[PDB]
Amino acid sequence: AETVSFNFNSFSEGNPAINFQGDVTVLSNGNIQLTNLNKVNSVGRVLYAMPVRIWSSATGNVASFLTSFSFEMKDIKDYDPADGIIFFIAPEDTQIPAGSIGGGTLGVSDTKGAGHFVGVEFDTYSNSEYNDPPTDHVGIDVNSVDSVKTVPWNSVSGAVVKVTVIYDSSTKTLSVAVTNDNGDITTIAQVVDLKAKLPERVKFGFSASGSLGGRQIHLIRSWSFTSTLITT
Amino acid sequence: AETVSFNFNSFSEGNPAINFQGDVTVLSNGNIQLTNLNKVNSVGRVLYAMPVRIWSSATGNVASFLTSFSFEMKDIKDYDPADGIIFFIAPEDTQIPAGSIGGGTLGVSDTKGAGHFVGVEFDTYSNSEYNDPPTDHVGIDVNSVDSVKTVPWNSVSGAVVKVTVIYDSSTKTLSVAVTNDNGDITTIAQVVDLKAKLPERVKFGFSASGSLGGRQIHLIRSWSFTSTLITT
Amino acid sequence: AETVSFNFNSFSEGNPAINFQGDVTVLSNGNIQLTNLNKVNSVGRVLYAMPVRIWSSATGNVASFLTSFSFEMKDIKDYDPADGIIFFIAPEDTQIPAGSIGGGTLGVSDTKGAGHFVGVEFDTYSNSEYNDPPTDHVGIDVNSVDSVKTVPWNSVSGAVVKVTVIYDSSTKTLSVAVTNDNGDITTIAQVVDLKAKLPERVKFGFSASGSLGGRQIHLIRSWSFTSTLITT
Amino acid sequence: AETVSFNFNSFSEGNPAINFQGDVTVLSNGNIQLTNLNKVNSVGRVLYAMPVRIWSSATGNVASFLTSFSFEMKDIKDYDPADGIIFFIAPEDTQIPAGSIGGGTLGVSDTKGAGHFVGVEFDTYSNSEYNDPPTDHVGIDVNSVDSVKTVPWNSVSGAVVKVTVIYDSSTKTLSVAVTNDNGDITTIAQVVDLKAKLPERVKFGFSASGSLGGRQIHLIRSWSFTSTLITT
Ligand SMILES: CC(=O)N[C@@H]1[C@@H](O)[C@H](O[C@@H]2O[C@H](CO)[C@H](O)[C@H](O)[C@H]2O)[C@@H](CO)O[C@@H]1O
Ligand SMILES: CC(=O)N[C@@H]1[C@@H](O)[C@H](O[C@@H]2O[C@H](CO)[C@H](O)[C@H](O)[C@H]2O)[C@@H](CO)O[C@@H]1O
Ligand SMILES: CC(=O)N[C@@H]1[C@@H](O)[C@H](O[C@@H]2O[C@H](CO)[C@H](O)[C@H](O)[C@H]2O)[C@@H](CO)O[C@@H]1O
Ligand SMILES: CC(=O)N[C@@H]1[C@@H](O)[C@H](O[C@@H]2O[C@H](CO)[C@H](O)[C@H](O)[C@H]2O)[C@@H](CO)O[C@@H]1O
Ligand SMILES: [Ca+2]
Ligand SMILES: [Ca+2]
Ligand SMILES: [Ca+2]
Ligand SMILES: [Ca+2]
Ligand SMILES: [Mn+2]
Ligand SMILES: [Mn+2]
Ligand SMILES: [Mn+2]
Ligand SMILES: [Mn+2]
Repeated sequence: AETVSFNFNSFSEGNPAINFQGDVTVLSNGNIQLTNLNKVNSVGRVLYAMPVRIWSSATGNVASFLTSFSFEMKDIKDYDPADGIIFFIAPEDTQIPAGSIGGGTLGVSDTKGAGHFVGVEFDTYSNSEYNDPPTDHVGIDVNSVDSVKTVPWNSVSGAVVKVTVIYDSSTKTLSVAVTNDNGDITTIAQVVDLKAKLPERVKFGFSASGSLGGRQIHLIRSWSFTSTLITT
Repeated sequence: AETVSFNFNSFSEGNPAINFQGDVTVLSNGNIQLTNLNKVNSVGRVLYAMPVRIWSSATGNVASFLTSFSFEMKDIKDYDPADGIIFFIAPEDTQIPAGSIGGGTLGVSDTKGAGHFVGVEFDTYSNSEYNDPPTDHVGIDVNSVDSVKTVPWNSVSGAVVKVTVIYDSSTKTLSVAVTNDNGDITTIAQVVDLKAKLPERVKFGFSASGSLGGRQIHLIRSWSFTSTLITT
Repeated sequence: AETVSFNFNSFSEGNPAINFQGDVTVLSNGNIQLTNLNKVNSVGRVLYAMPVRIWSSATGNVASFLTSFSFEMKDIKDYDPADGIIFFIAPEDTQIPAGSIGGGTLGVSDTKGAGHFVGVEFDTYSNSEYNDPPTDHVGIDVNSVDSVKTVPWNSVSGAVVKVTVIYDSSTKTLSVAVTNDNGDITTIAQVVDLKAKLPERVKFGFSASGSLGGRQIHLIRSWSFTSTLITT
Repeated sequence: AETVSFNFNSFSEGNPAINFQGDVTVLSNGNIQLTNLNKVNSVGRVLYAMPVRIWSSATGNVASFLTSFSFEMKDIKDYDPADGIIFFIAPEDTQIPAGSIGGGTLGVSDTKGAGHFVGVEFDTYSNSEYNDPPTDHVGIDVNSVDSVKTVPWNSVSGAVVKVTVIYDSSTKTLSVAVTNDNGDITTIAQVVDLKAKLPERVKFGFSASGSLGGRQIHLIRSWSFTSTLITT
């Protein structure tokens, strides 16, 4: 079995294991702040430096993975708390879209909301152009921010949210369990064929963004990950 | 929302929140030992005392849950390491089958391997009578120990195993992530309609068993659980 | 070469290869519980029955050794989690100090913290009388519980900790590597001359203790050992 | 704390986590064969793809590490069993020396035996030009194959050897424990200042080589590694 596993309880600038793209910043307390509160259309993304081989062309096997992380979003004054965070899986050469407008693209797609990635979003702003639900929500995105499936949710300012994600290679099911701070859990599951949507080697990470009038603190506090590919 | 959540880092024998059935015994270190090493066809089960309402007849809503626990199985001399542990969901009036032969029934079914429950088994012995796979395995059981679906696994004596289970009400998907001792993860998922297989109120718990020649240490070390039923 | 090697994956009460002193008790799962949770100044120790010859008077040779074990400490209610575990090397006639007060003496020293032994401690309580650091720590003790050298550490209740110790005869260096639950490793090393501090034949083992208000579960789960003395 | 940890029980071609350099080959059983038995001056090296940051320029902290691996060397007919294996730590841009003559350079140094690396060698051939001891031996190399310190050892054809290495940041002590096939352990320790000899980011790996007349099977069977840098 081919297994990749890591665990970050705090992050630091200068760690070869992590790739920073955009307005990312590592705070003194170990937290990663994804966007710059003073920039227009700010976009920040952090990825695990090492590419993970999620499926094999030789055997046709797809890996299963278990990951869990925790974030926090907080309101800053005079601005609309937007736009949110997205845990994504993209090709190994992934870069922030060329003329990114930040905002509702969450830093992973273009103006129409298209991109090459699969991910779980925690959207705090309703962009009608992307057919966003009228409330905050968690959604599964497959090559687009016009979510394949969404579930109502509620982002609480200053609250530490915990998430657990399991992807079963067999059923190709991606399930998410979000534990809010009030104790209640929110779940969403969807069948996604990683092998048909992504290349053999990909990179996992987080991305967040804002606009001109929408800005808020997007923090990543911890992240653990484990994937196992059955080699034959 | 109607939420039920508990967390046990250690168990104790005078806890009204726990029901002991069979040869269960609480060791001095807080662990629960499910079977009696010196009893033939030994069977032991532990259940959360309070019935959890998983579905409503009024709204037709089914609850979503997130639970994780860790156990350890260890070999004892001169005996075949058998038969295994099962995390199960059963009617609130659940009792050890009358005249249980222990062994391959895992303490939840009758001689043919039938019963009323839904669970995830960690089977360490191949019972051809229940169509068991030729290796150790994790399986999803629905009213029978002839698993609806199994995945090969490997039970390491004296190793602490961690499991995480997520059941998404919408897709009715039950997914399991088992983190072995060597870091490798094993997963299995299956669509199970709790509302059609179980009553409105059920009890969650664990069960293990042995035979005449098959006996081993079955321990439960910790258990956290959280379920949320949307009431409206 | 004169080599002594053994490996315990589980312990049992009628084993002539093991000496039990004090409140030691072997649980049904194979684990050794060093202290009695109901006794006031409780002290329990377990030693390998056979004396190991660590140095020759003939050829001034000292033995090199590689050992690794794993333990678990857990909080019990209403009591301060104290006092800790110590892996020690002592004269073959070693016995629990006469009139031992348990507590910060860790079962190996007198009231002032003096004794005849060398060992690695995993201290979970700061005894100012022994100049203990203000946090949990691992320390190297040479004839006293006022550690020659300490390193900060963190004891996690119910966590299985693994340790590996290497003593290099040439450099007389004792180095320890503690693998926390967390994945993080802690190390400490110190030059200790076994030949000048201990006699030719010694006994290896573990010891733990508690006080009136300080009590917790001290468990030893496994232990392998190999020593080689060059004879020529 | 910044921790990096991985565990390989078997290797595979096409794993992004591993860099193959030279005549390396992944056998069908999962073992890595470092040298080509049919090539003159054969050299093969395998490295962990991701650079590990061993020390910080910010806080003058150095990381501690614990690693253990197992190898096997086997005689092939008509050839001198040479030249050995070396576990090394080198700059992230490390490549096989231009114009390497294999043989006694072990694939990490030039003709004089100089290079930029720190490692532990398991030398099976006495090269007088590098002041090699007259017998097989384990040695600690610091920027040269003219070992800083060596200890006699004995390579047994077809025997699986296990090694454990601990580097304690504080004392800057590197200690090695080699468990031979017959149960006897061999140890060697040396104070090495990684911060003064190596850059902030390095790569860990293995290297082996042969000559025209000296060739043998050099295999790597498993490898686990964990390093922790105190960030603060
Ligand atoms: C100066 C100003 O008026 N700018 C806003 C833009 O910020 C706005 O874009 C959206 O803003 C919200 C937050 O208010 C979200 O971030 C959303 O994703 C953005 O699309 C655009 C469109 O409303 O219009 C005004 O210019
Ligand atoms: C004395 C002896 O040989 N008895 C065995 C039984 O223990 C055995 O029952 C099975 O035993 C295995 C372990 O070996 C499992 O526990 C299984 O569930 C049991 O059914 C029966 C049937 O094989 O036959 C021999 O008696
Ligand atoms: C009931 C109670 O308060 N008793 C305590 C003692 O337990 C205590 O002894 C020390 O206790 C700590 C744990 O809190 C360590 O075990 C220490 O080694 C013991 O000396 C004594 C002295 O502080 O006094 C109060 O009784
Ligand atoms: C055909 C033959 O005679 N070749 C040898 C060389 O192999 C030899 O090189 C050394 O070989 C030994 C093993 O016998 C080791 O691999 C050593 O490191 C090599 O230097 C050279 C020098 O002895 O000369 C003869 O050609
Ligand atoms: Ca949006
Ligand atoms: Ca079975
Ligand atoms: Ca103390
Ligand atoms: Ca040589
Ligand atoms: Mn959305
Ligand atoms: Mn089965
Ligand atoms: Mn101390
Ligand atoms: Mn050499």
